[PDB]
Amino acid sequence: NPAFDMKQINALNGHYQTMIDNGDLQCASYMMSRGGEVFAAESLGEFTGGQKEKQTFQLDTIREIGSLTKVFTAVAVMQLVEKGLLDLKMPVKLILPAFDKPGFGEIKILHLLTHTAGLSFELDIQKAEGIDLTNEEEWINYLVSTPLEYGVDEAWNYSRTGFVILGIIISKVTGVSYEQYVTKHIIEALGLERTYFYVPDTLKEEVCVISEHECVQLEKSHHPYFPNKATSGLYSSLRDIWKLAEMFRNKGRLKDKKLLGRKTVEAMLRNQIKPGLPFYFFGAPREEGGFGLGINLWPAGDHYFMTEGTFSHLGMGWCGMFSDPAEDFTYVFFTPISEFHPHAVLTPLNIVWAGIELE
Repeated sequence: NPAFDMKQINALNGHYQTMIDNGDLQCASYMMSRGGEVFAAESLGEFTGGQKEKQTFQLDTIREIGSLTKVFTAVAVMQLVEKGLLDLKMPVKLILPAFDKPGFGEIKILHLLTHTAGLSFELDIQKAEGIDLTNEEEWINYLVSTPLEYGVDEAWNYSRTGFVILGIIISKVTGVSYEQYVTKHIIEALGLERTYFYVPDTLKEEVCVISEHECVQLEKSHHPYFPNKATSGLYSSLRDIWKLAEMFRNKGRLKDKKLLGRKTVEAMLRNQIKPGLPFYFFGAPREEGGFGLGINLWPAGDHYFMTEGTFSHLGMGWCGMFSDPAEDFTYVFFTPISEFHPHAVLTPLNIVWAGIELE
């Protein structure tokens, strides 16, 4: 009825379990659905941050989603476009007057959402002495004192700072904090039950941590060097990231809950990058690839088994959200691991899509 070859579930479980058994990572979990109905989900392994004995990784374990936070930021921006409070062709300087200067004055909201604003990947916090980088105005002023790496619409260059700026813009036009906005209008609005910018004290013991850094950050109430958590920092769960992916696949709604109109989602899932633009990632050139309004359209097609049109975002940590509208199919996963490893993060997608059968 899901029309899925369950021998591929056995293969998927053994793949993750083998990496766990060999010490490549501590734990892994996944959730997969057809037509909005989860038919396979599993959690494997155990976790420890180093300070207590290993704990079983469960399907409802809370885990930081890293880069996947940017997808929440993208939805928030687009909700404000639906309200008429933002237009993607607005120059950033219209909202943040510090951008009213050469170079920065050409950046439009659309550029930030598509990683084409010319911003570098990161800001060097080591050179911000005497600046409180958790203060919005001090962070913006530091940002605009640092040279742009490219002009606008010259390159796709994945940028953390682009989405911090989007968080500030969200706060400025709504009159609440970025986190308050997303919590009300996306997290609560979609019925996400284990998703938090800051995990309640009573639930912190149910959070997967695999390193000293993660333990320390779980106890903090702010991001260490950004004024918001719009680029990274959300904690979530499989089911909640599954709901987010399904919301996109269903073009903006999940049963009775509606976050976006269908025409808005169609725009978000359409390639927005000028063809021929070079792609850079963390300094290195990357294969061209479609990119939507904060949503990745690669990997898809080509030698992958995911159908062209599959949309996704990976999250540092690592985790991932993949949804293939042509097969009514969604796969979300957590592979907590200290360093990206394609055998853990990407190769399992082959196993999964190879099990899809004709409905």
